[PDB]
Amino acid sequence: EQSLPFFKLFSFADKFDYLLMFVGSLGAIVHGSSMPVFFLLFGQMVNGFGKNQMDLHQMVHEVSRYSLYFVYLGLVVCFSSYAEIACWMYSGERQVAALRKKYLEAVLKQDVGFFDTDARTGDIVFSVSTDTLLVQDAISEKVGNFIHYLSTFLAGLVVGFVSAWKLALLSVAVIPGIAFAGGLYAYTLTGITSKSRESYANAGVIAEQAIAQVRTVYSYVGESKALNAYSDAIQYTLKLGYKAGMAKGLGLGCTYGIACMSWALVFWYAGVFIRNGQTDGGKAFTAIFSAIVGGMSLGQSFSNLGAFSKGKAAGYKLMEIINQRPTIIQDPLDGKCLDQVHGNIEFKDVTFSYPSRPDVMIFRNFNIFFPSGKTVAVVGGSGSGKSTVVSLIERFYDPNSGQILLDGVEIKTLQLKFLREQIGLVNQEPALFATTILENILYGKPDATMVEVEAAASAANAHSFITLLPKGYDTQVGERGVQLSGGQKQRIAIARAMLKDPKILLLDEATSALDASSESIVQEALDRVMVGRTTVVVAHRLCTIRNVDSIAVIQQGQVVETGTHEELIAKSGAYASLIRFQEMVYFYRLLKLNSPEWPYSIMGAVGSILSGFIGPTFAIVMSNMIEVFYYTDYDSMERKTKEYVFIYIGAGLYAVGAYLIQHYFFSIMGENLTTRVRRMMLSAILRNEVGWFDEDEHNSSLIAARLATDAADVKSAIAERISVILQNMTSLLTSFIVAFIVEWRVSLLILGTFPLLVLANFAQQLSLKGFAGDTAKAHAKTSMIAGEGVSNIRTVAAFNAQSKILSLFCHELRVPQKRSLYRSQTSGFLFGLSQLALYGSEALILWYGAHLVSKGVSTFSKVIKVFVVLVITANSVAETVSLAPEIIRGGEAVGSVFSVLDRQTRIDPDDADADPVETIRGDIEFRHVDFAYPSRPDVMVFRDFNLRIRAGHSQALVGASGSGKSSVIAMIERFYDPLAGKVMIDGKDIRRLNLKSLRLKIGLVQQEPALFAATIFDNIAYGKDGATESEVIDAARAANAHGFISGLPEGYKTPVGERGVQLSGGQKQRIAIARAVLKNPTVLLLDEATSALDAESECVLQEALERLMRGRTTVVVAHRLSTIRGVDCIGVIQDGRIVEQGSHSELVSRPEGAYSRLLQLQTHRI
Repeated sequence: EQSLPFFKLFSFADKFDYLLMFVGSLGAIVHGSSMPVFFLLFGQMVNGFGKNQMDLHQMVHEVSRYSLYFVYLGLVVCFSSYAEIACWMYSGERQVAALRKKYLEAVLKQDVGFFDTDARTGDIVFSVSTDTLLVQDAISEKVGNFIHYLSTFLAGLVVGFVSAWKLALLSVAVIPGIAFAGGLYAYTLTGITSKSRESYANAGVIAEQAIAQVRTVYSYVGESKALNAYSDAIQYTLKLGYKAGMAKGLGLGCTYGIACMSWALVFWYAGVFIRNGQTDGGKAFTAIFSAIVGGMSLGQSFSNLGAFSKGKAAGYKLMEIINQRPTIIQDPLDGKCLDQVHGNIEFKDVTFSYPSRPDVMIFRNFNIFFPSGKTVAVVGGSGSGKSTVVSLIERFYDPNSGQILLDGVEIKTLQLKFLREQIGLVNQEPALFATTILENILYGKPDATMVEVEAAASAANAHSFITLLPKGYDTQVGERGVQLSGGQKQRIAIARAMLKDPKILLLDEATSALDASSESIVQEALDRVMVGRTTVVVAHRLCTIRNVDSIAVIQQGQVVETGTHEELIAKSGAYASLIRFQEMVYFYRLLKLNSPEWPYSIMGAVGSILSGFIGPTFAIVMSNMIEVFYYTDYDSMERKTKEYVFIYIGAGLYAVGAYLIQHYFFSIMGENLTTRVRRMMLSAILRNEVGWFDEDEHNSSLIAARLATDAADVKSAIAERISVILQNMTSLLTSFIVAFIVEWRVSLLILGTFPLLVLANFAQQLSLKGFAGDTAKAHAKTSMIAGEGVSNIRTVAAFNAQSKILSLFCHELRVPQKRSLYRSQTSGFLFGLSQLALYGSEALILWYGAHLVSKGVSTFSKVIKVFVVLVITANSVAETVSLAPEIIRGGEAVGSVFSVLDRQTRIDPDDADADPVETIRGDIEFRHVDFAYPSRPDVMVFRDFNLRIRAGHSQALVGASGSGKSSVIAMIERFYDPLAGKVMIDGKDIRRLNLKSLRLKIGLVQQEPALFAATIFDNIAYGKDGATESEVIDAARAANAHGFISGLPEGYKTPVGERGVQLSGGQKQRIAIARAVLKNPTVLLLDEATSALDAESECVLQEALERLMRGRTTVVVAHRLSTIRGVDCIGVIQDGRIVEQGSHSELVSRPEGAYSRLLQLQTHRI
């Protein structure tokens, strides 16, 4: 993008802030250096403990000192960590707050030229909020984290290198081998996952189409073929899921095996060194662990880099507005001061063009004069948003051509604020910034009293009007309870204009809201303050411009003439037509749902139990190895070490043999459940009622997206967690049993202090993700003010209150800074206190153990075999607690999303014992039926409606341009339910019939060209499923669409729609006719595309539909004013009431009645 330079984000601090930077850096360095020191202390103490095996009166002597050393190290770590966290977080917060202050201060400094509604104004809110959050997070946490881990790296590397000079190279040699497997695993898993998430979409599009056109699929209901295709695709998805699970298991197993093999190698070769007379045991131990931890510290270190570059991208596109110079500003040394303002305006040859883009000329030689105290106004040729004529009054845009003067005095040399207080301006948008009404009134004049406010309200007819509220006249404009525009607020701005009392006040096209009492009243209120005002009103609508005694006629952009509307009627002035036109206007039964897979899962738990034994075995054997080194015979340790190396290689093979089994069998539990829950969920969705789809959020583009994520969430929520919990619990339980069997008198202290150790290890884990916690949860309150302010730049420019806005913004930052200041301490101190214990308890345990020997019964063993095999498991068990948010805090909603799985339907598709449907003549009667739109309950559509077909008469219905009649046909089919009334079919109500059979018998035609994703042959074949292609060809002949498909090379086999050919014209509806003739139903419905089908060749459509009704009497509902072929039935029904039960062929004789409103179009206005 640009330079995006670092070390430039740190350019807004002071001498009171750099000290925090230095203290934080020192703390991070100390922490990082301290982490590998503990290994050196442990190794030195182990060496000292072992070297005096038969010299009892040295244990306490050389153990108490190291206990003191441990407590010292704990204190140092506590203080360093607390200091680093507090200093870094507070400094970052302060820097970002200062940057926001400067940015918002500079935002209003420039003019509105940069501000246009071309998504730039929307861009500003985003580039404030998200950009500031990104910068803050990036610097304030990642810099400290990076420094800490780099220090850990360097200290570990140096302390490892200078121990023995030999074991370090071997220790570091094994790292690239592990990293190779670690990278290959990630690459293969990511590739397989990316490949997998493609087959599902192949039927996800089918599902999206199905829910997209539910109103059609219920007609000709198959509701099963789509489900079969969905199952077919989900089968392949299941296969790829099995493959992915098997690959993941095998990869993890082989990685752990290679790690175990490397451990065996390093231990054997170190042991070869041990009895070669070159080094001791404990120093080798600390060398190995220090080198490994130093090498591995880089893994979590460089990961902080990812945000850093983004921060640089955040650095630019911000602060760029800071150094932008506007056009004009109130220069203090202007030296201009005028009195006796009259309000004379002199424009000279004004021709302007929009700087954003050259376009049609705004004006040409526009040189009008405005006399003082008159009602002069101007109007454009077609409106064209000429309100900018007053913009030059406020001077948003500099005049390029000529010059502008006020009262014969040039407006440029004078100070900008001078003309501000000669300007009274109101904007069309009546709503204003969210603030209490009294403060909003105060913007007219700062030091205003209650008497002035009530006088202005009386002038604006607002006194005792807004008072009819529960609040004591302290409501806020932005409050949602007074969200009504113009109801009670009545455009407070005019009142505050009365508070300002400017020399000249300007208006706009505020009458667009309505023409009623309130705005008329404010109109004569404006006319009351018209004295001493050269008020100019510019509006696209010119109905209420009679009061203006000076109007200018301009159409091409050049001023033509001025005068009065009374004499403008001569020659029509190109204005008579305009005025004439204006006057003419949770886990309860998920496993129960998983019951069918009774096998393939218990073996998974067996594999988990078998795999959980790797940890304690490794710890026990390593402790035996660290014990055996102190044998002093220089013989017979070779056999023991060979046996221990063999057991390492056997265990390394065991992980490969176990993880594969576990993560292959659990893949079945994770995938079969998803495949069997998706189908059930979709089946439940399909059988829902129609009105459930009417909600905007309940969209066809939303249900499928929700389904895709929530189906996959179940596998993670209900399958992996069981395995993880079982593995960790069995590992811990085995470890404690081994500890107790080995020794009992020491384990009491460990079991007592275990919660503290696991708490410290848990805090170490949270240290990685950052202690900043949630952001913008309480930091967005100022951002909302900033975003709202930057929207109404034009409004804020009028009635200049930039200082007040800046003061409010400055005062609003007191909350987040205080919260961050509290958070820094309450996090750092607690973290330090926790980190003290993890090393303090070490001293207690080991001092007690050392005091046990030489005073009681124990040896060098049974004090390490109880220490190192419980510290490891205490470290391990922390992950179970760390996974708590996912199972309960995260899985309670996404894991329980199947509310649609058991939601009860309004109308029951699958009837139990409803009456069957036999050969039926199909006569429908309505008796006082009631209906309304479920989406809008406030709208009354049909009340006590009555309608009936006499005896098999071809009925035609008036359309009235489709004014709500489209529901009538939907009343015959079981789309919705009547509110109250009787819908009789064949002497019985429609509510007591097996709706599937009736749907098979109901005939209906849609008025949309959308169709399915299959080929055209399947499109015709959809109706009357299972029909031979011969009758399909016959129906194609009848529909007269053979030419429409023969031109295409593929003929009947061409795919149509998306990923296929596209056809134009209304022939697709004709294709639906081909479907209808396949049904040839005993009951049929018809409809026409109202105000949509503007294509020609409607005669073919009329002939085809006439051919459709040859064998059966049908009913037609259409908006077509002509081409009605119904017999003795026109049924003119309007206003939700029956007003005509006659015939069109005989209603022509009626001069007055329903025919008068029927004669509205019907003949000529076609």
